[PDB]
Amino acid sequence: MIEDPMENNEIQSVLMNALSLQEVHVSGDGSHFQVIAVGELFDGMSRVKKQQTVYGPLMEYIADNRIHAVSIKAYTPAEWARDRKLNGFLEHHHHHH
Repeated sequence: MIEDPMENNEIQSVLMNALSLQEVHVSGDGSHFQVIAVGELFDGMSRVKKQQTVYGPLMEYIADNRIHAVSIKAYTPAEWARDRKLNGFLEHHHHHH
């Protein structure tokens, strides 16, 4: 009484092992997928200090995952929509010096 294929469990296990929070979001398109960790713990941390301490653990796995583009960012639940509604996840690469 259970059947439904859907990977992304790898990045989920690595995301959780790296640093949980509450929820997970393995979004993407086809090649590059963004893994946003929902929760609150990292609700104030620096994007750098975050992605950093977040990459520290999932540094190797990704290093190899390089083959693709598995992004990661520990944010809130509303931070997502807002993020996706922003110009960073819905209009990244804007204005360059």
